[PDB]
Amino acid sequence: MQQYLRLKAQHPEILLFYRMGDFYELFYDDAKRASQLLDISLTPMAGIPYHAVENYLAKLVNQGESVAICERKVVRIVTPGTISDEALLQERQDNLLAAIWQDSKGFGYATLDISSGRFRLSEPADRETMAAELQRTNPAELLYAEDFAEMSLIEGRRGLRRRPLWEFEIDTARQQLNLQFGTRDLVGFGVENAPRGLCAAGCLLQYAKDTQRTTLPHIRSITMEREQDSIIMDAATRRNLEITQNLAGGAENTLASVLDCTVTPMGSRMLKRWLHMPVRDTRVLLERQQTIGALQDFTAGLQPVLRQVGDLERILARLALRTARPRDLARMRHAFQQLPELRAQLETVDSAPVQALREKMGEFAELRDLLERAIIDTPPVLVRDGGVIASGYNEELDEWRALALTSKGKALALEKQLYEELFDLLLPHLEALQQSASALAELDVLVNLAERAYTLNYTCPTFIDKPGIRITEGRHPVVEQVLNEPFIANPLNLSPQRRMLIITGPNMGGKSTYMRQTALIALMAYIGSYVPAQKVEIGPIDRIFTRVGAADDLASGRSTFMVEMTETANILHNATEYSLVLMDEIGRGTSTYDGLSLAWACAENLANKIKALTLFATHYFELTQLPEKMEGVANVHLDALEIAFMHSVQDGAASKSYGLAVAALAGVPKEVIKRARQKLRELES
Amino acid sequence: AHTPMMQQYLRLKAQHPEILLFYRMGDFYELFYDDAKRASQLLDISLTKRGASPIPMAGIPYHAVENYLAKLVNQGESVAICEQIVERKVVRIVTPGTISDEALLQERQDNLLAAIWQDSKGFGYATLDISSGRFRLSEPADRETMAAELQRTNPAELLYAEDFAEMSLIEGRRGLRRRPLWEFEIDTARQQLNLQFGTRDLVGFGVENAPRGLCAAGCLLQYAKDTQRTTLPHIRSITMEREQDSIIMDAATRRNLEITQNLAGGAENTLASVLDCTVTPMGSRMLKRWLHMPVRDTRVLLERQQTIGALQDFTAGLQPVLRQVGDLERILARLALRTARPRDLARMRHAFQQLPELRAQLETVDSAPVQALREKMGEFAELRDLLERAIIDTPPVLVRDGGVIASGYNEELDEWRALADGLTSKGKALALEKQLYEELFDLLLPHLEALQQSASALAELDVLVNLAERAYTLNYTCPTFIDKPGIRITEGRHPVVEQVLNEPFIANPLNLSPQRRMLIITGPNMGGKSTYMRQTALIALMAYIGSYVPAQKVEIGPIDRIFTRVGAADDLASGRSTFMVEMTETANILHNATEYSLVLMDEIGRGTSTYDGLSLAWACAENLANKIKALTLFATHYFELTQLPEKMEGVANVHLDALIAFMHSVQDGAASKSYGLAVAALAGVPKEVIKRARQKLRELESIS
Ligand SMILES: Nc1ncnc2c1ncn2[C@@H]1O[C@H](COP(=O)(O)OP(=O)(O)OP(=O)(O)O)[C@@H](O)[C@H]1O
Ligand SMILES: Nc1ncnc2c1ncn2[C@@H]1O[C@H](COP(=O)(O)OP(=O)(O)O)[C@@H](O)[C@H]1O
Ligand SMILES: [Mg+2]
Ligand SMILES: [Mg+2]
Repeated sequence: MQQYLRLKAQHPEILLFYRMGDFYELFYDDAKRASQLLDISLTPMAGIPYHAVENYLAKLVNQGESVAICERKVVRIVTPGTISDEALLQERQDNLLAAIWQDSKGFGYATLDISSGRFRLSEPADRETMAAELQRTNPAELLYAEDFAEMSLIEGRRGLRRRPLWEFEIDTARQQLNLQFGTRDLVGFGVENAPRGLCAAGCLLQYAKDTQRTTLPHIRSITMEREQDSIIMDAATRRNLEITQNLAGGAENTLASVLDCTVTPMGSRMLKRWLHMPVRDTRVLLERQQTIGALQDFTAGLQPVLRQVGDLERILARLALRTARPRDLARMRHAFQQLPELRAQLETVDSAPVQALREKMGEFAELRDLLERAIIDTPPVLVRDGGVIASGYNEELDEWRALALTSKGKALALEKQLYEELFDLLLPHLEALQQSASALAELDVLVNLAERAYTLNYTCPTFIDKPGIRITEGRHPVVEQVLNEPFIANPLNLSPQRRMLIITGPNMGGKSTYMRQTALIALMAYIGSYVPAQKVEIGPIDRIFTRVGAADDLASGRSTFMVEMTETANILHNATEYSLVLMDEIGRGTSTYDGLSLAWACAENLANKIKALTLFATHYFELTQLPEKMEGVANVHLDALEIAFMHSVQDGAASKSYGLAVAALAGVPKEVIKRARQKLRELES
Repeated sequence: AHTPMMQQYLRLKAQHPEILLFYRMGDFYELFYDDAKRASQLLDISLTKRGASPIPMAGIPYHAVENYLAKLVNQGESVAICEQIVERKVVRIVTPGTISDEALLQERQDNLLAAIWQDSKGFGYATLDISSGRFRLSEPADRETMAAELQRTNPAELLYAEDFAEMSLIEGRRGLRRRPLWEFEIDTARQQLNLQFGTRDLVGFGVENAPRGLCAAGCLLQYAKDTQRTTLPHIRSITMEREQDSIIMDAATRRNLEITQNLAGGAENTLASVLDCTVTPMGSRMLKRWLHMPVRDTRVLLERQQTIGALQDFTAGLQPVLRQVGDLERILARLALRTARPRDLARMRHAFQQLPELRAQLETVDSAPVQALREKMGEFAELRDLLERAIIDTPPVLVRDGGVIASGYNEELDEWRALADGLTSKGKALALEKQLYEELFDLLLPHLEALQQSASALAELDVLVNLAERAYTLNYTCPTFIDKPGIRITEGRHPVVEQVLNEPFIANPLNLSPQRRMLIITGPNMGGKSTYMRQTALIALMAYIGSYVPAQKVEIGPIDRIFTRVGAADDLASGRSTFMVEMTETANILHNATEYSLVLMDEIGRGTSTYDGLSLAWACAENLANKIKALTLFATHYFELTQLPEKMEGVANVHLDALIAFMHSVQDGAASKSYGLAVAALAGVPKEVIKRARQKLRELESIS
């Protein structure tokens, strides 16, 4: 098997499936590794059946192992982060391939999603910023330089690939990006000025082309992300707020669950991206609020029609690579048929953004006519053994079928030839189809947000020039849905005159909920959707900081005081007058004298020098003295009556938080409580 | 009104009112009317319409049916599949609780179908595994006990009474099915179980005495029988479970110890990750079950400890041969239900070939338990012989069109295959092949009782060989048992932290006795106090599973229950603040504690005003030592608590120390300072902030 060895030499570290007869067979060391990973029988030869190759590949991709498929040439390389096929891919989640580079100046980062074609680059300078980017992106595959100095960040990620220095060279990168984009200058894209990002991008493009083994028609643009453009949240802040996953790792009880009712899969993925990155620019937000208001009345008619369209973004990418299935094309014909009705309903409503969206969608009538002649309504799964081309598209194919094994073979050859030509006719308009899919996806997200607003009484928010937040009748999006009992509503007022509020309250009195609600409303205003309150006035916000969830991590090697203290440090170092900080009790883990001393100091610094908008929850009642000392801090108290909880914020400072009464509600035995009351009376005495 | 074919669909739908029906027409499975609309939303499929007396139609192809079924099962939706015999009958119902097919199932996880029945006397519960054949019964009288049992079992599908009072426990669970009261009947249940297990009385099983359990079990067996649509040969026994037999762990305790999943829901950094590297899938699941339930009886543990010692030398030879056997338990269940694919029969031939070599290595080793495991496994040479003649080494995936039968298993099939090689002959060859495949199922069925026993032994051997290899690599030692409850540990190391820490791990000894039941542990922050308390619990659970333990020598007294109160969390859904979640856990310990139990408590009184927290802790400690009299480890940062041992009998103070550089050594005495500000500086708090904090602490102490 010298031929296997020579091909293996080309790809030494990647498992190779060699197609012999009807099976793909690994050999030698690869067979041993495969038998352990896929539980196959190690006869050294290990075999995978041709029909179920996708199922096995899915297991290897989850593991992170690259596979090379050989039909002799290697047609393609399948890797985590570079997969276009439906079975490996996830309906409501996306795969990102990333490259990281380190220079003396700083870090360079690039991310490409193969199916959407979205290419983004950035240059994080601090070590901390790179970590936050790595977490939000969650790249499936990371390509890194051999000399990377800090390998602490890269080791956790799955599918790491080590890269040689020559690939990251800047001069080759500028030339390569220019050829694919087709622009002599990257100045129009805006990526020409920053060298480190371009180096990472050149490597990513080179690797992607190598794995795909074909031209990439879909990628036509590159973009740069900057800190001024979006609100910044550290990974700890993101997890505590539970935007897409709860603290225990589950889908339910999340802001996404309340707001995601989208009919199409592409809408769902897009909503999550919008939720993760709040957009600071007021102009895009104003257009979004207006489109939502216009379509609120017509939402019911549009939701059934949109569902039929389905996800087209993925289908277009498969068409670009010429791997599209017969079923994929048929789903597209159905989507085109839905486009005329959508346009008619959209024409009646009159608003400038909505009309533009209607124009972007298009009708593509000529293409639909071609598909209706070209494809049968029920399509056989395999083109290789299928009657996918319908009768009447081609006179010759019909003649061969009527003549009907030479006739069958000729017909089969003709059918495949016609199928390939079909890709060619559809290719000239591929940019137009790609533009439409983006427009339809935006519509689904916007219609869904409108329906939710009507059902749950949401209200549009108003932006202001100075940074401040004012709310009337505020209701938490998640807790209100969960509690059967009526959710009491709490107002909020924050201004440069009153930046900080110290919330002191009885246990189980609603203090944590009030703080989580304020942050969640601000994230919603900046995604441009409606806010659950009677009136919202919101200023500019650069960053959101949350210190609400307490845990100690063994993998981190950190105790609970340590995890809490690390988070306080990030806030003190990176806070800005624009950012909003909400924090829970400080020094809970350690002894009382130390905890009070540390908390008084952190609060004084945040009010006096950082000047950020802040909400502070304290069980230490000495801290209520601090608002008197410093301007810009005020006291607000949640209230409860004995025990029954009012759940309503009032001005003033709470005293005598009750723990023993809460313990009785918990079920602690009465005799234990009786001794405790006696002990407490002694301690106070 | 409707067309005649449409009428036939309507009649079948009438039989099954609330479950989606896949009607197979031509090469596609089609759903109609309301079913089509629901399927299109759930399976993301098109909703075309065909016109007859405006019919909604949704279609899925035959090849992708398996992929589609998986999506519905994970969702929790039952599907009924109908194939035309002309008349059509529902061949099977696929439901979340019972799955026999490989794709829907997970290799290292198992599916439990459960029934809960409620009566004034007490709750009744039963659980059935469709693949293992394991049937278990229970009667947990307390509401708390039922909830903990439900969490450990985690049933995929739960069947409940229409009038069940405690709907909340049922709420929050996937797959709930409401059931009519007539099915949960005691007199009928006794008759049904007796027919299935072949016993006139249930006394031998020991389930005859329990009335509530019998009713729940009767509903489960009947439901399983209908969904499958065939006799279930594999279930052969029902076993009562009792509180005395196994150590009892509350649901919060299992999460804090992180035996199989971490606080954030991930496999990494768990005791199972450190202790599990088992070659076979069946072994991995068995170890997880053993880890969840620790066996109180000393005699079973002693047989296990001996086996681990005997095979430590021979583990390297045994590990490769075991991997080749792989999973046979699941393959056996499919053979019993007659749903097995041609590949599964070929996989079986491979495992039988591995049994002879394994026996030779085992024979030389001379230990009484080891010899017993070897005899149970058997060789099964005859089964291997017929399988080898029957199947080609490479087997085509589909029986319907296949060369799966090898030449010579049947002379007649060979004659047809040759004639076809030389449609009518090909069809006859295919028809004969299907008949032969069914006959092969019949030949293997009589030996099913033996094969099931063999599979259990191989799974047991694999857990044991893996435990022995791990013991040599990480230097584990066997523990010893004493009649009076007590804990004696020398040079103990936490299993998980030591593996993940690059630096060397300091080792700490421990002594707990009836004379000194409660130890109060006080130390500086980042000083190792929490790791030590977790270390004691993990060694105890490992001793009771019979594995070697990570310490130089361990002496252990009997323990009825383990209580863990560590970690801080709040549940927005259950509407409890952190202080309440902690207090609910403390209340469970005070109410259910016994002298034999072990209590580990971490920082009780956090999350509330200091005076209140201290008072609650003083009372909880005093009550536990004076009345409950259980072994207690109490981590704390309140230094008033250290004065208590002088006041009461059985209480001692032990302190971890650090000079900040952390020594990490446990020594007798009480530690005065927690050193919080210095730990903050290590974290990265800005120096100016630390300097202000130091000034404040000095001011507070000076005033006092
Ligand atoms: N015996 C030991 N040898 C080496 N390292 C140890 C030892 N004990 C603990 N450590 C390390 O020290 C760290 C202390 O963790 P742990 O959470 O137990 O401290 P702690 O006392 O709980 O701190 P805090 O009270 O501030 O939460 C752990 O991450 C562990 O890795
Ligand atoms: N405004 C409110 N109206 C109704 N229920 C509320 C309100 N605020 C909080 N709750 C409920 O009270 C519980 C306790 O509030 P929480 O803030 O968690 O306690 P704590 O203030 O001690 O942190 C929450 O789980 C929530 O379900
Ligand atoms: Mg809270
Ligand atoms: Mg701790």
